Amino acid sequence: ASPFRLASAGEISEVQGILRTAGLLGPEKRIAYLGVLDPARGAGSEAEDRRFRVFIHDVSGARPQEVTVSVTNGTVISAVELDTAATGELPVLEEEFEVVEQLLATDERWLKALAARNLDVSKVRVAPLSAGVFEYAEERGRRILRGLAFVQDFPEDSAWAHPVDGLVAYVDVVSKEVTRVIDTGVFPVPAEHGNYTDPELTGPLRTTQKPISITQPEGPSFTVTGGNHIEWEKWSLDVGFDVREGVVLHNIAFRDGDRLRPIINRASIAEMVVPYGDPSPIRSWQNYFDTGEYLVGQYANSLELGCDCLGDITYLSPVISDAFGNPREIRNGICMHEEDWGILAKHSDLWSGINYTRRNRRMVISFFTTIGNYDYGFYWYLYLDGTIEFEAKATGVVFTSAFPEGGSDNISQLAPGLGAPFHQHIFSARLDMAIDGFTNRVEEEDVVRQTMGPGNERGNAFSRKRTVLTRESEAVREADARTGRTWIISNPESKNRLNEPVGYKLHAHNQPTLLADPGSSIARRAAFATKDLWVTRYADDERYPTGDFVNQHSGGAGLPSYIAQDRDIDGQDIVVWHTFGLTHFPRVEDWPIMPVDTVGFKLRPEGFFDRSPVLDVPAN
Amino acid sequence: ASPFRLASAGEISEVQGILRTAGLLGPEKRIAYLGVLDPARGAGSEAEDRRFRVFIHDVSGARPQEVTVSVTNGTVISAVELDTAATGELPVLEEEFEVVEQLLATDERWLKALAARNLDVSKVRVAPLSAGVFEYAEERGRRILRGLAFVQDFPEDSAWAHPVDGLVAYVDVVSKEVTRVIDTGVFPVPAEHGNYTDPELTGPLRTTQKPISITQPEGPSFTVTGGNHIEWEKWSLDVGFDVREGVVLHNIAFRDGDRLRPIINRASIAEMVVPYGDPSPIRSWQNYFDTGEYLVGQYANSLELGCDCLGDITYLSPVISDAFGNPREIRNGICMHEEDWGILAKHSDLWSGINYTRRNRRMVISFFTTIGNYDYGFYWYLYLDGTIEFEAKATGVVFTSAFPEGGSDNISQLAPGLGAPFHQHIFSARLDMAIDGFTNRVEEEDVVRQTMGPGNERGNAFSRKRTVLTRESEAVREADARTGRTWIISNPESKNRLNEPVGYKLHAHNQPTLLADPGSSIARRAAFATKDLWVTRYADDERYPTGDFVNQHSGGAGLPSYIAQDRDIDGQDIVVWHTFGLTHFPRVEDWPIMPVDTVGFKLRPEGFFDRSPVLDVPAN
Ligand SMILES: [Cu+2]
Ligand SMILES: [Cu+2]
Repeated sequence: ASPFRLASAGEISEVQGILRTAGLLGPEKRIAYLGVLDPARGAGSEAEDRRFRVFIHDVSGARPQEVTVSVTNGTVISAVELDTAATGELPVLEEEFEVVEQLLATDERWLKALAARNLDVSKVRVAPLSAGVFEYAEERGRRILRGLAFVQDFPEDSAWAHPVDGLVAYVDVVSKEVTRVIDTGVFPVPAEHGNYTDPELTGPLRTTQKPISITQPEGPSFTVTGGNHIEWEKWSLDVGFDVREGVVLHNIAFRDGDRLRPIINRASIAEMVVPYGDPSPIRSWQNYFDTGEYLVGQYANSLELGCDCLGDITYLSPVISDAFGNPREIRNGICMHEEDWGILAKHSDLWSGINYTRRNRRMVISFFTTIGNYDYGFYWYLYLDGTIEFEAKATGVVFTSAFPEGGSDNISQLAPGLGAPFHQHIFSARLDMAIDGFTNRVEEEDVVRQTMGPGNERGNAFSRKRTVLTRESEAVREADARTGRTWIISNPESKNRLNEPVGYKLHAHNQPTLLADPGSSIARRAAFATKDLWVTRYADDERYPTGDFVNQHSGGAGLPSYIAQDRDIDGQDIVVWHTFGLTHFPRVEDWPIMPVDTVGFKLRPEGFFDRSPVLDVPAN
Repeated sequence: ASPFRLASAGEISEVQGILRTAGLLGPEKRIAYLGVLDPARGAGSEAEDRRFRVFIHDVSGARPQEVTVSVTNGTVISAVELDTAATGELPVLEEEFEVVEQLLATDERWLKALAARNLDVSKVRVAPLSAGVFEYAEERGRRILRGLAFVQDFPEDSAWAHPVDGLVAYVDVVSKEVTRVIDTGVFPVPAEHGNYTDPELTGPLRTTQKPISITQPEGPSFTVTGGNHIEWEKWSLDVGFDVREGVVLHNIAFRDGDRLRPIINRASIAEMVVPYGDPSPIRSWQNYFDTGEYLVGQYANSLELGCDCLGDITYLSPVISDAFGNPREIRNGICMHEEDWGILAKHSDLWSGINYTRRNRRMVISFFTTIGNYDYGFYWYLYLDGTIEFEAKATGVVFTSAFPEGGSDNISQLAPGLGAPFHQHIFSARLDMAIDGFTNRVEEEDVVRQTMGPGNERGNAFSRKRTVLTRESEAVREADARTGRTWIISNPESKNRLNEPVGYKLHAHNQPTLLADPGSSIARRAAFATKDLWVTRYADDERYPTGDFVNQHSGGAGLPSYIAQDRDIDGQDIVVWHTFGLTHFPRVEDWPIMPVDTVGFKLRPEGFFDRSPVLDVPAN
């Protein structure tokens, strides 16, 4: 019944039949993206119209199309041919990955480079990686992948332990031509294995860990209705899933007494870029846009009870489409549970003799994805006190290279002859704000130091200042940890009982932003990553910080072009885009499989409530 | 047996007996501090000689004494008379707090001030606060407390809801004389109650929270031997307790195969300061040195099972001395338990076909203290992967004032007429490092951005730089979040298998440091708080960043005096002092009782191990 329900297998099958009958899904077509569209802005929108947006690829070389379908009326709403040399290529297809290694295996330059290094071609795995846009004019308008080679000594071997440095190949996966094979010189292939389930490497397994039993004897405190609507501890929201973005949170609201108060209309991680900082021509082109180029939702793991998710777990199994329009279920792809979160508030008062302690809890919504060697966990948290928090967890296997004799300023050594180039993992959170409604504004809050003198005779005073961001041209902001800079999203028309506008405060981790030179290709295509905070006026077609078609787009798409419109954002329908990330200089302890490292952000109420919202939590 | 065992009741009783026999603890004497001394540097030393340090106050006004005794030999080792006008007053005694309200209730100036406000003296509570050093010459060499008043409407009322602004009194607690009563004018006393257990303010309690049960059917995975020696998942340490610093960690080591490897010799929170930034003369003197002036261990709570500490809890009950030398047990004052901590490492490999998931856990050592309106939790965490983390949790009731008509730049409004002055909560971590032994050094690590051009033709490279701190004069460092700055403590004489010095990396939160003007009294007394990192050469008498006697002591002791020795710290026995804090602009949601906010730091291995140290964790 809800317009925000998860897509069903039936809806996807109905989309496939509609496209096929319209002549848009023949043998030479592939679906590169399929997803449901959000309802348009309308507080009276009640007529059910489930629409899907589809990117259709053509393997014979015809121009691709963007199609919008109504599953409701069974009609094609629009269909436009795309000029990819202008607006960018479609996302990478899972079936194009295997093609790279197959084509190189019969290419004579590739075989000769392998022969010089005495490598069996049957043992050489190729990582197929996105191409980017650099100085090669012949790749414009063509779908290119670039390949790096790794040796797999046997079928169960971890190939990441054995990079083949000095070698890279470019492949046109449409015409199936190897365009270039570049051999910069022979490097020894590192010999130690990295097999983290080999008893030879692990040693005897620990027998010292005792079980921790987390049970909910009366079931969980949250309810799920209509498939994906959660109610928990005065929170209300809908859990969506998109094949590009992954888990998406809709309609986050909080019941304050007898009022359901909106906070966030839509929350998602709308891009994620992994730029490498090794100047070697073998890797200086390497930049993953995991969300925009690869689609992180389509690689979500099925999550195992007790291993991946511990406690009383409620699962969602979302449906996506395969490349032919068949529905595919990601069984146990989203975990939902609550967990204890320690002390919430505590005071023992000498004067009143009252001793008071209450415990905190958080609601957790999570999924995990695997893109090649990397694995990323996406965690959304809701706390009793109104805090909302996101956390990314990075693990998997680091990407490797040779470690050069004489060292490197841009690569860490992990094992004899084995290196790991420096890189970053940078996320963009898109937060379509709705603090008590859609009339919102953003203020930047800095700490203000004061000088000893008149009115500050003892030199103890300090203060704070707030600056309203009024237009998009002034709403590109950077962090300043030294002055405790935060950002407040308020509703100037909804006041608390002290007649102050209600608000929420964004707390960033203040990690470094994109380190690449400003003139570089990655700084142009990942412009969002150069600044900590962006604010735009809402528009329904401004969805991703990097534009709709990220793969092999020349740059400038997404946020820099949106911001150029210089729209009013002072008491308007606005969207907050927060950049945050990890700068990873790999350490020996990250090898051969990396312990989790985390980064995130959180939002806390700032005069949104008239007093603490957890006074009604029982002692238990 | 172990020289780091907790002080026993018998030892404290013996100190009492020894001081009495020596004529140092007659009826007019009071114990203001009593603590066990750590063994001096020496592998062998005195078989065991348990020594105790005592500060002895005299209630007839005679000069106090610092005394060291050996409980083993039954002897006084040294006893020195203190000139408190020069070196500082002793910490505040618990029995002195009660003096203040009782003395004011008979003072004609105080009664006249309350009569002017139509207040009944029998309902006026006085918060007795540390005095600091300002422009009052008659206070030099006297023990002074300052009092701020709050109305309690009935015996169970929260007095913090009803501050009596415009009024402050100064009291000599030894001669029992009210030195000054200052009245800057009548403010309305805020009328709303702040009683967070009153059903009329909480409303009906929630019935929606279902139980979370956390059990360990085979018991915990750690062992406790010798009363306070912990072994847990390759970690080894001794948990100490001191009445000034609270929980102290000794001898933190990690068993790496055959070898027990030292990491940290002694870890403590060695000072904490809470400065207020309201320039009103009623409060511009307000700064708490909770550790140095009040002794935070003295006010440790007894922690309730299932409420304060949830799960399979092992308790320690430390023993301290009262003001007369009798042992007092802080029952269930320390909780110790292990917690599940989500995913440790995870990878699904396409090429090998192996799926791999491991879970993380942490060991938690915690205590809570209550000082007036404030409650602080101190948590130390040890993780499976070698990470060490500290977290402070701040809750309780915010300190209040009137909210002036027309507003304030230095005070938040919480309720009609009720204000909360801006303030900070700043901690100093003293980390006596011992990375694989005592030969250590600190490097400051910054990210290095690189310009596009020769050798970096695509503008993607970035790097890092490390700067060795070689002398104490250059070891006073500030954060730089923009350049990702961290600090590495390494042992230049212990190399990993890649022939690199083993190390640990300090990750700060990069919160603002002390905001007060550099010429202010608080900036001089809390000089440690103005910089993020200090490194000193180890010395037995350099224990606290503010010095031994903080109460009513001007600047001239502590970290700035230590650093002036300019000693060699490059490959020596060194101590890291890390400043970190919260800057608190109170919000409406902090009233009437504050939900927990947090700050901390962590240390992670950086080439300390030869590979990941958690390959031998089993799959459950
Ligand atoms: Cu990484
Ligand atoms: Cu505070």
